[PDB]
Parts: sequence; structure tokens; C-alpha cells
Amino acid sequence: TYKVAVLAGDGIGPLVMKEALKILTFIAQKYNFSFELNEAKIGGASIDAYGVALSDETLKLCEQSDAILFGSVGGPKWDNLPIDQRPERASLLPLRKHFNLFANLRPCKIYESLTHASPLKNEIIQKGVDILCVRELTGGIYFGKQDLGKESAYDTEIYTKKEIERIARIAFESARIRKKKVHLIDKANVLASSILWREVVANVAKDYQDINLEYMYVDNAAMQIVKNPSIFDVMLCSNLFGDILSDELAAINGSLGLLSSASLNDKGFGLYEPAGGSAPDIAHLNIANPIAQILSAALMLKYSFKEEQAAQDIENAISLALAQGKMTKDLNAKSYLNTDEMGDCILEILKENDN
Amino acid sequence: KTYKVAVLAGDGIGPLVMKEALKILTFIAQKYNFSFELNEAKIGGASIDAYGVALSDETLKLCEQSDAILFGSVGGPKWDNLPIDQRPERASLLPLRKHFNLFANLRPCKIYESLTHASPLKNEIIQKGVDILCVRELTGGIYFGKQDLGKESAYDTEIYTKKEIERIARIAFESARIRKKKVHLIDKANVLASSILWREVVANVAKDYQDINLEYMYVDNAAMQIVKNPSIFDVMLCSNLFGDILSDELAAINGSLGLLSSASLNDKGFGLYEPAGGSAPDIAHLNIANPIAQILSAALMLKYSFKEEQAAQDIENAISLALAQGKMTKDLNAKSYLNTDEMGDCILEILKENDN
Repeated sequence: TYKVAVLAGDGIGPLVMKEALKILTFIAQKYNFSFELNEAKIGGASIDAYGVALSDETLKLCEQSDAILFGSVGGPKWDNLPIDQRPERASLLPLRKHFNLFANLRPCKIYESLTHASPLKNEIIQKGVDILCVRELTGGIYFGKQDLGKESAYDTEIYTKKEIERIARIAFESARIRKKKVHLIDKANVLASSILWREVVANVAKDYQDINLEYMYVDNAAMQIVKNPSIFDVMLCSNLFGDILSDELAAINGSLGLLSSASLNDKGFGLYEPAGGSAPDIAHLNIANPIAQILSAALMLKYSFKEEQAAQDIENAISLALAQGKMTKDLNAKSYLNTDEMGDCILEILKENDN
Repeated sequence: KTYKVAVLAGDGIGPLVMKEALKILTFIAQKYNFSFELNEAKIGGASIDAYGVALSDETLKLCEQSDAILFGSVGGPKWDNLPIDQRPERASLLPLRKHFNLFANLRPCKIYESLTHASPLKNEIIQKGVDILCVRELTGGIYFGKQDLGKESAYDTEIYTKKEIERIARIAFESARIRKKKVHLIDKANVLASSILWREVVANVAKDYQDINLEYMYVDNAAMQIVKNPSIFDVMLCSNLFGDILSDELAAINGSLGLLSSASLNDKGFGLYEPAGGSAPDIAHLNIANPIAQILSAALMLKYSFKEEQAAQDIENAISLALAQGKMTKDLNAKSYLNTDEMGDCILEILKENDN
């Protein structure tokens, strides 16, 4: 059994989660493995029931699971609580800390059928953009010693070998099952901490002689994402640099509703969620794009459960659905499918290819 | 009125494109009834060959004795093998920037309507018109703070003073005043203490510039907006690190490297003005290099060191018009192009045609 804590949350979360569960249920059937999918409240849902955004019983469920499939949290009903009790701050941050989720993986794949929605000219991306941004979450400038004075202020970009090594291993493991290339993004021509990155990564790379390792400065990487992004496979970044480039990658993608995120530790545990936010203003309708949630469930199969073919099947189903013109309102305003119709479309493609 | 300019044309294409910038400036001086004293000196590889060093004491003294430096390009294969600190670029620009306290780098990103095809952004993204000025602080922050490389740990320090922030902010607002009256301060104030200080100091500088719209934007959002919606920007005021990243992103969206210029300024009107691109050694013997970046550096020098705003504008409009007429060098149109001297002459002829 693969034990999944399903925390769908608020607003569109339960509605899009229903579609991901539909797809995973089929996948477990096809591959003859079992899911235990324990749904539990998180966020606003949990504040209503239990008075807090993350209950002890829900935390313990997560500890007993192999991964967390997370929806979205937050909405107007709870916007008036004390800041520290509000759904998002009180759910995701403590989970990341509890489970030492030090690595964020955000794919940037541009689907041939949605090339028009990228802000980049079609000729720039025509070879195919398929990138994975791997960002360290625990180290560097966001956590180093800092001081605000009246006349002077500083912050400290500090990293350890332990921090670099564990994120580097995540990146190479990804590259192994993608296109076998890692670009280490740094500023080694001036930063001592970037020099340490290169030393540690080059040493980790000895275990991964099948992977092509390249180094690129963060300023050149900001250029290349605009000028020639098809070269990238895995992009390994520090916390600060990843925070910047992951947004740039989102921007070149063009289809925000398809973007997913995995926050992983070093033991195969992850929290998998759509990149986008709540969408309270469409929560009562049946139009939200479920593809990001479904793609989060694929990432969970690939990275927490090592069910690579199952993941691939889901991804190929989405590619084919989009290639057939089957899309939600955010992707095609003139001709679209409702959330449940989109889920069913994907399911049917999975069944059509199950021979 | 005599404006004294140290002309340091350098290596490769530098001397060839400089000729065209001097041609345009000579006409501008005639039209506006002022004079230039142009003193040419060696820099970079040329200077290493003649004097053993990339910047000679007499060339340094000449600069001190001038009102601005109009710089070409330095570097080439011949000197690529020297120690890193002695190579033409490092050994010319860095000492000059230090000597003259050139703490502000100004890089315009203007996409010409006739060259929209050359931007990697879809035409629809940029169609409203992209005209941005990146203002990057050069003396502070993480590149100069305390750092240490250990075996198990390493750090660098993003440190800024109020003095550093105030001087670059003033430069940005003064630019915004004569552009579109908008500054975006690019920071990470939700997490960096140094960014909080930026916002404090900049908001205080802003009191003197009540005609300018000041907005704040996080660096990560700025990296997105340059791709998704760049026409919103006028002046983009950045720290050293953030400017280093976003200036390159802006170059990327621009698409026409041969048109890009740079000014490095202090607080007293002195500046070093150069093309953003390199010395293009492999085409140096030919007559095809794009002189427009060099000419645009000359215009920036007029605008910012000599306060000859209209003369600068006249050069910029002459370029716009030449491009709009399809008159371009090989790098911009491979099928039908003008040689370097023809391009210069074309711009000159447009300047004369509009001199009524």
C-alpha cells in the first residue's frame, strides 16, 4: 500500500482533488497496487472543525503516510483571524518544517498545443521546453544573520556542505530519470558560498557519471531562460536564486493553471501541490483547471513512490488531451470543459491507451 | 562652452565604431554651437602593447582632466592568456570606476518598432512600446561585503549603507524626471533587512521628487514582469546583485545586442560611456560592425554629463528614423545592410534633414 495523506483544503481544492483522486484510482487499478488515501481536513476546513488549521490528528496521519497530496488553502471566511492562525501560514509552513522538506521541485514544461500562451516567440521554444527547477529551501540569505540599523543593514548568504549535498543529490536523482543534465546556477566568480556549491556539487557528481553537469552564472541563466530555454533539463539553484528563476520560468511557461510543485526531503517523503493559489471567486463554479492537481499526483508517483511509468502515463494523457483541444476555461475561453469533464477526458485517454 | 572628452576607443571594432560616434558628435557641436575637445588615447590591449599596462598614468591623467570618457571596447585573443587581473577589461574599467567613484550603471533597454521581430518576446507582449532604464548600484552589497570560504561552511554578506543607497536613488530619480517619471525600486523587503533599509532611504529621497511615481517590486516578480509585461517599466532601480541579474534579462528581451549602451556615472556629472557588447575581434578588419551602440553612448554622454538633453534626443530620434527606414547593419539585417561608415553617414544625413 502507498499511504497518501490527502489534504484538499478550501475553495477549489476539494473540487480539483476529486479529479486527481479519480485519476489515481484508475492508476492503482491499472498497475495493481493499492492506495490508502486518507482524506483529512486542512486549512479553513480544519479551523471550522477543530479550531486550528493543522490538527494533531491530521499531523499524525501525515507522519503515518508516505506523502501528502495537498490542494489549496485560504478564503474570505478566515481572512479576519489573527495572522498566525490563517489557513496558509498555519498549514504549509509547519508541514515543511515538521517533515524537513528542504527541496522544491517545480517543472516548467510548455505543451506544443499551448505554445501561443507563452510570452516567448514560438521560434525560441520550438525545440521543446521541459525544465525542472530544483531550489534549496533551508539555507542562505533568508536564514543567515541579519541586522537593520539606521545607517547600515545586512543579510548573510550562508550555506553548509550538508545543505548543498542533500539538494545536489535530489537534483541528480531527478536528472537521472529526465534528460540527464544538471545546470548548477550560481555566482562563483564573486561569491565564496557559490565556490563551496561548486566544490560540493562536483563531488556529488562523481556518483552520477551518467549525468552531464554544467555550471552557469545566475545572470546568464536569467538571459538564457528568455533566449534559449530548450537547453535546460534540471536547474539546481540556491534558495535566493531559485526563488527568482522559478518565477521567471513560470513567466515563460504562460499557463499558470498547469504548474505544480513538490517539496521533498531525503527519505522519499513529499508534499505535492498546485503552484497556483486559492481561487475563491470561482470556488462555487465547476470551471477550475484540475490539471495542476493531477500533475502534482503524477509527481508524487514519480518521486515518492518510484512509479515512474504510472507518472509518465498520466503526463502523456494530459499531453494528448491538450493536443486534442480538450481544455478548461483558463486555457481556452471560447471552447472549454468543466472541471469534472476535464478529469473524465483524461481518464478516458488513460483507458484508451490501456491495452 | 567646450566639453572635454577622453576618447578611449580600445581594441577590435572599437576604433572603427568610434569614428562614427565622433562624426555624429562633430555635427551636434556644429548644430548647437558648442565645441568638443576630443583627446584620443590608448586603452586595453592597445595600451598593454604600447605601454605594458592596460591603463597608463598619462591616460589616467587625461581622464582626470576631461569632463567624461567616451569608451569603445577592450579585449581580444592576444591578451586572453594574461593573469585574470591584467586582462584588458578588468585592468581598464575597474580602475577607472574606482578612480572616478562611478557608482551608478545606467543601461537603457529600448526595443525599436522596426526590430520587434528580433526580441524573443512575442510581438503582442511588447507592442505598447518597451523603453526601460536599468539603474544598478555598483559599489555595495554582497560582492564587497565580508565573506569566507571554509571546508564545511561559506558565507557572503549583502551589506548596504544609507550613503550608498541615497546616491544611487538620486541618480534614478533624476533619470526618471527626464524620462517617464516612474521609478520601480526592486528589492526583497519581505525577507532582507538590507532591502528594508533600501525602502526607507529611497522613500526619503523620493520626498524631493514629488513629480515621480515610486513603486516597489520584489526581484522575483520583476524577473516575471520583464517577460510578461515589460512596457510598464521606466526606471528600474536595483541593488548590485539584483541589477546584475535583471540587466542581463533586459538585454535578453531586447534582442539587438549591437544597439545596447551603458553609462557609469558618479554624483558630479562625470561618466564613462560605452557599448554594452564586446570588442568583436573576428570582424575588426572588416567594415560591418554596428556603430549604433557607440553613437548611443555618445548621446547618453550628452544627456547625463553635459546636460545637452535636446542634442541627445536629436541623435536618438535620428537612429529611430534610420531603423524605421530599413537602414541597418549586417547584425540587424543579413540580407540587405549598410557598412559601418554608411550607417554613420545615414544617421548624419537624417540629422541634417531635420535641421531646419
